[PDB]
Order: sequence, then structure tokens, then C-alpha cells
Amino acid sequence: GEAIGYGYQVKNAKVDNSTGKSLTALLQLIRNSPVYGPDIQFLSFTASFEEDDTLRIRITDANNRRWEIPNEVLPRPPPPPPTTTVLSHPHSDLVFTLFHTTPFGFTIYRKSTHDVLFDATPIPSNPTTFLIYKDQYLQLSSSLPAQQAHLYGLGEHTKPTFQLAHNQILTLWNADIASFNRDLNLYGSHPFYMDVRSSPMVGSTHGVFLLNSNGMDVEYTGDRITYKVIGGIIDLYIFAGRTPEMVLDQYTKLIGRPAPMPYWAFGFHQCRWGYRDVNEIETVVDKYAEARIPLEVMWTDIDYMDAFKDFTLDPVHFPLDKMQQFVTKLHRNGQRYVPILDPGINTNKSYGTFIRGMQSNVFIKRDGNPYLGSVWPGPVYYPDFLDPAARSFWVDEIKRFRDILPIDGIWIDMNEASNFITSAPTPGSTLDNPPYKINNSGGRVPINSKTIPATAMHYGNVTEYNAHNLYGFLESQATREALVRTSNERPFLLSRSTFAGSGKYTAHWTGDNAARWDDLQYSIPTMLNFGLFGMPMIGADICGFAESTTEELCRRWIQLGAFYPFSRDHSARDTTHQELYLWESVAASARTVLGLRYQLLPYYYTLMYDANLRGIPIARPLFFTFPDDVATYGISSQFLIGRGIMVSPVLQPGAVSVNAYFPRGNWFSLFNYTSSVSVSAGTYVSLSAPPDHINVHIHEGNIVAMQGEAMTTQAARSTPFHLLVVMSDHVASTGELFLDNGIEMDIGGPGGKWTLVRFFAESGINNLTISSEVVNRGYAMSQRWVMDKITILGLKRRVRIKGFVVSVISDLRQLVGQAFKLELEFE
Ligand SMILES: C[C@H]1O[C@H](O[C@H]2[C@H](O)[C@@H](O)[C@@H](O[C@H]3[C@H](O)[C@@H](O)[C@@H](O[C@H]4[C@H](O)[C@@H](O)[C@@H](O[C@H]5[C@H](O)[C@@H](O)[C@@H](O[C@H]6[C@H](O)[C@@H](O)[C@@H](O[C@H]7[C@H](O)[C@@H](O)[C@@H](O)O[C@@H]7CO)O[C@@H]6CO)O[C@@H]5CO)O[C@@H]4CO)O[C@@H]3CO)O[C@@H]2CO)[C@H](O)[C@@H](O)[C@@H]1N[C@H]1C=C(CO)[C@@H](O)[C@H](O)[C@H]1O
Ligand SMILES: *[C@@H]1O[C@H](CO)[C@@H](O[C@@H]2O[C@H](CO)[C@@H](O)[C@H](O)[C@H]2NC(C)=O)[C@H](O[C@@H]2O[C@@H](C)[C@@H](O)[C@@H](O)[C@@H]2O)[C@H]1NC(C)=O
Ligand SMILES: *[C@@H]1O[C@H](CO)[C@@H](O[C@@H]2O[C@H](CO)[C@@H](O)[C@H](O)[C@H]2NC(C)=O)[C@H](O)[C@H]1NC(C)=O
Ligand SMILES: *[C@@H]1O[C@H](CO)[C@@H](O)[C@H](O)[C@H]1NC(C)=O
Repeated sequence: GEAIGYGYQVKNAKVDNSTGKSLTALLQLIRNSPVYGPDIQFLSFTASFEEDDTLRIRITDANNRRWEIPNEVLPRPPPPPPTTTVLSHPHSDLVFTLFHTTPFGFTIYRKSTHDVLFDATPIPSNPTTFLIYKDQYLQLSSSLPAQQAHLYGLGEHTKPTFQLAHNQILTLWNADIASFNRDLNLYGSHPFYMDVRSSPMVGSTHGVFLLNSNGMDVEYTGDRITYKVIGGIIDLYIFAGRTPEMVLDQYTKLIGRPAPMPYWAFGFHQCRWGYRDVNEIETVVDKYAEARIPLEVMWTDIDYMDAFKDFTLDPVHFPLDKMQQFVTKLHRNGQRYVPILDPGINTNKSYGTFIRGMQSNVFIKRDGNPYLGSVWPGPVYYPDFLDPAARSFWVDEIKRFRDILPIDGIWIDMNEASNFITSAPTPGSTLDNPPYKINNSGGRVPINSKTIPATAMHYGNVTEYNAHNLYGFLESQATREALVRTSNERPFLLSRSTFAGSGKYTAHWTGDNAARWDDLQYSIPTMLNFGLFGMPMIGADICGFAESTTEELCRRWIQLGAFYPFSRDHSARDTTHQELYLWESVAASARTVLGLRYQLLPYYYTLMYDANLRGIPIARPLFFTFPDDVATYGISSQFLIGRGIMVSPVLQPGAVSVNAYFPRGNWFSLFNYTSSVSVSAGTYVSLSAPPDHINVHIHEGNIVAMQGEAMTTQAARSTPFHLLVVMSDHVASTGELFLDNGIEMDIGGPGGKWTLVRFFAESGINNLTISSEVVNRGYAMSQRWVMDKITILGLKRRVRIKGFVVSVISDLRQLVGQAFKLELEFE
């Protein structure tokens, strides 16, 4: 019947003089409790400004090192070398206070508005509000203003809303659990949240990140949020914002900037678990072409392997000679090839990969011997991606395979790690039997369920208990290295399991979703979440992975999915086929929406550049552009592509309209520029949405450079640019275009083989000026890119060279690389 804990008192505390102030304190345990294991008696507590806009609060055992995510994995600045102690800096909005109460507390508030962002003041009678710090139970709690704080993140979980619902528990423990399941912990763990405040100073946003790889539950009740973490330390970062985009800049500066993607990765991808042989995949490619549906990349799932073994080919169904011919043909036709790899290596003694893995001792061990799992080929050992020797092995196996069969990228799956068996716990081990049970799979299921046991060991005598959540991330680092060492092109990989920082290495997809209307909608919050997580190259399996799709659902899904940053149709083997050519209405919608997507390729690519620079997501919440509009905070079924393009999908069967929120102003359909929406105060509009149409609109104030439709992205890149200029009465219009060869390793780097163009448009009382400014004109000029047309929306008078109307300036024949200034007059 003992209390869960008694908390800590401040024994000493002081702010450093003679440098950028930081605060150091020693805390002492008030009293022990047997509940949840041994209390740490003395804690070192530091608060320090890493940058003016980032505060770090680090709480460690004063007398012993504890597990921390290694710097080599996630490189970051090192730690600093009644009564209250205050830490403030003249150039920082964040003010930190240490309260010497019993038990102690701390807060962080804004110097400017006095809004308290994180409030770890305990309620003295209530231990659920204390800092508790036991070897396998860390508890950290903050109160929140229930109506004003709007929280987002804490992945990975499927939810019907993007804004986090009040009164829930979010569990972070990477697990092979299908994303068609609401609420449960899924493949990745992202202990970050964004907190957008509706007042004071509407739209004032901050971020909170707990840099910890251990299993945890995070309980959010609206007026409080509480972390319950089963190991490691508290290493808490607060990002000042104050805009949502600034918070992601600050967060990704810490965890890593989003990796760039090659231009081709924005083309359409096709995959299926169950393609039977090389003839079938060839036929799929042929049928896409016959249907005039763009197809950029053909994928092969585990079917291609010899009995589900990595780095092999089925000699009957996917023989090497035919596969070489297939890939050669793809390449001749401007297409690309991506195969799957699983992490588990089959233990067959006559399998070369196993022999080599054994020779280099690359596998995760338990009880002194390689840990034996079960996955698709049966028995497997798992490479230890924390071990440099295993990463070298992985690089070498990929090289060996690529030397025999060319590939363009890699899909890494099952990397939680997934295990089809659960091993018995080591008797007496509190790692395999932890004192606090996190809510794994929604049933307090033991952490070792269907994975590698916590007592397994990694390089450096690191336990699986501590390193589990890093496995997919580490495999992603190793796989990207393997690709970079075997091709000088910008690489492409897709990973299932992720951790904070994975976006610096890989794309992600939402995993095993289902062919259900619910999942169609769930793809939107998950897409938005992964942007916040610094993983902008995100999408869901179009038409649904599990269960058989329907014509209507698949039609609505390609309509939406054609706007995902990562756009792939994929399916399980036991379902009907769902290639887009199979139903005419799906094929016809696909041609329409992939046509617009392909016209938008230069825009997606520019946004990818922006994401790598500043962390800003490609697919972003409405509140990134309209943070002062509280109505946008709870939107979960619409999203932006870049600043000013909004996608408003139909998400229900039988619907021929959708009630869609429009922020203030004028919005123009990208499918028919004569069709527009104009609102004053933002409100809902019941948009027409017939079976063959999805609503996609561009807001006043924006300029977007398009290219033409084509069946491949390479062909698209050789077409003329058409500039879409949407005027606003209240502000000049702007836009941006980034150009390189589509595949440079270091995007926008000092080598200079790239151009950045900025566009401007402004109305005068009797004229209109449209112009560009160009950085590095040379590259763009040498690539012959032509701007041949400008379309001007948003005015009620026509314009020409010396309700709403549409003006078109044609046959310009100008070089994109040559800065221009065009003066137009009204008619
Ligand atoms: C292709 C694909 O294949 C594989 O995935 C498949 C999978 O194999 C299929 O079986 C299927 O799985 C579905 C399943 O059908 C669904 O039902 C669902 O399951 C979830 C439940 O619906 C949900 O309720 C919950 O279940 C909870 C219970 O709620 C809860 O009651 C409790 O139940 C048990 C506990 O299990 C017991 O341990 C114990 O509980 C104890 C506890 O142990 C103690 O510690 C203590 O606390 O006391 C308690 C209480 O006594 O008893 C309880 C009572 O009975 O826990 C349950 C959880 O254990 O969660 C379920 C999910 O876990 O969803 C699943 C899927 O998650 O479909 C999937 C997907 O198709 C592979 O795994 C997958 O990776 C594969 N996909 C990849 C492969 C390829 C091929 O290369 C690619 O093409 C793909 O792209 C890849 O992604
Ligand atoms: C390890 O790989 C071996 C080579 O692929 C497997 O043996 C081969 O199994 C083929 C298909 O199952 C069979 O047609 C081949 O004749 C045979 N080749 C040789 C050289 O033995 C082996 O499979 C197991 O052992 C053989 C002898 C049979 O009893 C199979 O049914 C077994 O599955 C693989 N070992 C394991 C444990 O899978
Ligand atoms: C683009 O949208 C406009 C506006 O809805 C369409 O023009 C209307 O067409 C209907 C007949 O379908 C006429 O009754 C209206 O008078 C038209 N309105 C205007 C303002 O001209 C136009 O047809 C659409 N374009 C395409 C290619 O579908
Ligand atoms: C015409 O545009 C210029 C800038 O391009 C602006 O400064 C000027 O005021 C405008 N003149 C009229 C008459 O609209």
C-alpha cells in the first residue's frame, strides 16, 4: 500500500556566472518507496540554453551514468560542464524557474506574454504530479491550460484526429502492430509534441521533446500531460517557436534535417505482396503504359526472393537473367526499381549471407549466443545495427546484390524488429519483466511480445531494453550508407520502423492500413504527424493494404493519394488486385489527379528543398499558414501542400460533396481556374465533389511554377514551365522554385549545380508587375528551362502586356534562369 513515490528536494542550486548562463542543481530524494523499484537518491539537474530559442533540462543520477541515446546515433551539443532560482537570457523568450518546495517544482514561461508553457509544479497531496526517478520508472508531469493548449504528435499512433484528443494514453514502443488499429503503439516512436496556444497571442506555438529511447506511456488529460518512462534519463528540450514553422526549424536543428529525396521519388509507385513472377510484374508495367497512367517505380515484395531470403532471387519465378532484362527495360523507359529487404537473416548453412554474417559476428546475442527469431524465411538471426561490423556487413551484402541486379532504392520492412515468436523471459530479469508495464498493444502486453527480448545484447554491452526503439533508425542509417557507397546518386529508402531523427535518412509509409473508409481518412493525421516528426516523405498504401478494396474506395483513394508526398499503391496478397488500370473510373481519376501531381512536380521538389533547409513539412497543417485562425487547429481531413495549396478530399462512400473549411480570402480550383471560393471570416463551404473529382484549391497571395504532364518525371522535366500567379488585394504574391539535376548528393551545396528562383507579383492602381530574382543563373540557363506562360488569377479586371477573370500571357519563350520583370496593364 506504499505511495508511488515522494519526490525530491533541492539541496543546492545556482546559475553560472561568466558565461551564457546555465543553471545547475543537486536534488535529494525525500523518501524511498518500494513501488516500481529503486529510487535514485541524488539527481543532477541542469537547465541551459542550447540556442536562444531552445532550452534543455537534463536530469541524471548525480552519482552514475545512465543510458542515453548515443551521440554517434543522434549527434547533438553536449550537456553543460518560497525560494526560487531563475534562469533567463536577454535574447531568449523562455524563462526557467526552479521552485525550492517540498517536493520541488519547475516551470518554463514566456518572457513576452507570461504564458506558462510547461509547468512541473507538483500538487503536494498528489504524487501523480511529482517528478519520480527510479531505475525503471521516470515520471514527469506538466499541467496545461485545457482550452488553450492544442497538442499534436507523440507518434506513432493511428487516430481520427490530428489534434490530440483529451483523456488518452499514448504508448511509445516500436511494435509490429497494424496501423488499421486505432490508438495502439505502432512501428515508430516520436516523443515530441507541438503545443499551439489559442491565447494569449493566438497561434503562439512551442515544442517539447523528450530525448529518450525507452518504452513509455504518455497520459494526456487536457489539463495535464505525464510521461511514465521505463528507463534512461530526462533530457527535455523546449523549443520557443513562436510560429509552428519555427518550432519545426528548432526541432529538426536538434534531431536532424529531413533528407532530400531524388526527383523520381515523387513519381507514382506500384507494389504488391504476391506478384508471382517476373512475367506478372512486366505485365503490370505494360498495363499502366497502355492505360496512359504515369508509373515511375515498380517494386517487388518478398516474392522476388529465394524462399524469403534477403539478397537472393527465386530461380524459378524471378530468375536473374529475366530480372536483369526487366530492370534494363525499366531504365530504358525512364522508370526505376525498388526491392524489399527484411532485417532477419535466415540461418541456412549454405546461404552465403548467413555464412558471411557469422564470419563477421554481426548478430544480436542473448545468453551469449545469437538470438533466434522467426520471420518470413523461418529461423533468423538479426544483424546488430549498433555494431560497426554489422553495418559493414550490410553495406557489403547490398553491394554484392546491386552488382548482380541493379536497384534504385531499398524498402526496409519488419524492422521494429518484428519476431513471429515471443521468447520466455529470463528468470528474475527486471528487463524482461519490468516493474511498470507500459500499455503495449493496448493490453499491458509484455514488452518482449513479438520482438527481440529486452535482455538481448548489442555492441558496447547495450541492452535491447534501452536500444529497441533505435533498431529501425539504425538500420536506416546503415542502408542509406550502403546506397551512397554504391551509387553517386541521391539515394531513396523507405522504412517501416522509425525514431526521432529517422527523417534525416529515410521516407516512411503508414504501414499495414486497411481498405476501409476510416483508414482513408486516418492517412491525413498520420501524414501531418510525420511532418512534425521531421519525416516529410510520407504516405499511405493507396486503396488500402489489408482487405479487398472497392472501386469507389480506390477511386477516392487515388484522388487523395495522388497528393501524398510519397504516393504508392500497395496491397496484401490475399486480396483482390488494385492496380489503378483495373477499373475504368479509377483509371480515369488517376489520369486526372496524377496529371496535376506531375504538373506540380517542380513544386513538390521545391518543398522538399525547403524541408531539408528548415524542416518545414511538404504536406502541412492549415495552421502552419494560418496560425492566427483557431478554426484550423482542429482540422483533420484537409491539409496543405506547401503554403497556399489546400486538398479537401471526399472521405465517405456515396458522397458527391464535401463540407470543407476555407480560411479567409479567395481560393481557386487548380482543376478549373474559373471555379473559386471566397469567404470573409473563415467558414465551411459545401464543395461539389462528383465521383470523378477531388477539390484542390490555391489561395490568393501565392505563385506556383508548374511543368507539363508526362508519363515519367524525366519527360516532365523537359517540358515548359507555366507560372500560376494568384493575386491578392492585400499583399504581394510570392513563390519559389528550386532546380538541380534531380539527383545531386548534397542538395543546394557549395558545388553550385543548382538554381533558386523567387517570384513576385504586385498590383498598382493601374498596373501589375510580375518579376523574378535568380540565384545562380548559370545552372538553370545551361539546362534550357523555359517559362512559356503566365496565368493570373484573383483579379476582376483582365491584364495584358503593354466576378473574377483569368488572364493568360502566352508564348513567352523566356529562360527560367534569366531574371525578368514584366509590366502588365489593365484592360
Ligand atoms: C502481411 C502482414 O502480416 C503480419 O501482420 C498481420 C497479422 O499476422 C494478422 O494476424 C493480422 O493481425 C491483426 C489482427 O487480425 C487484428 O485482430 C488486430 O489485433 C489487435 C486486436 O484487434 C486488438 O484488440 C489488440 O489485441 C489486444 C487485446 O485487446 C487485449 O485483450 C490483449 O489480449 C490478450 C493479450 O494478448 C495477452 O497477452 C493477455 O494480456 C495480458 C498481458 O499479457 C499481461 O501482461 C497482463 O497485462 O494481463 C493481460 C490480461 O490478461 O491476454 C489478453 C486477453 O485475451 O492484448 C491484445 C494484444 O496482444 O491488439 C491486437 C494487435 O496486437 O490487428 C492485428 C495486426 O496488428 O493482420 C496483420 C496485418 O496484415 C505481419 O505482422 C505484418 O508485418 C505484415 N505486413 C508487412 C509484410 C509485408 C510482406 O513483405 C509487406 O507487404 C507489408 O507492407 C508489411 O507491412
Ligand atoms: C538449407 O538450404 C538447402 C538448399 O536450398 C535446403 O536443401 C534443399 O531443399 C530443397 C527444397 O526444400 C530440396 O529440393 C533440395 O533437394 C535440397 N538441397 C540439398 C542440397 O539438400 C535445406 O532444406 C532442408 O534440408 C533438405 C535436405 C530437405 O529435407 C528440405 O525439405 C529441408 O527443408 C535448407 N535447410 C533448412 C533447415 O531449411
Ligand atoms: C469551369 O467552371 C466553369 C464555372 O462552373 C464552367 O462554366 C460554366 O458552365 C456551365 C455549363 O456547364 C454554364 O451554364 C455556366 O454559365 C458557366 N459559367 C461561367 C462563369 O462561364 C466551365 O464549363 C468549366 N470548365 C470546364 C472545362 O469544365
Ligand atoms: C506601376 O508599377 C510600379 C512598379 O512596377 C509601381 O511603382 C507604380 O506605382 C505603378 N504605377 C501605376 C500607375 O499603377
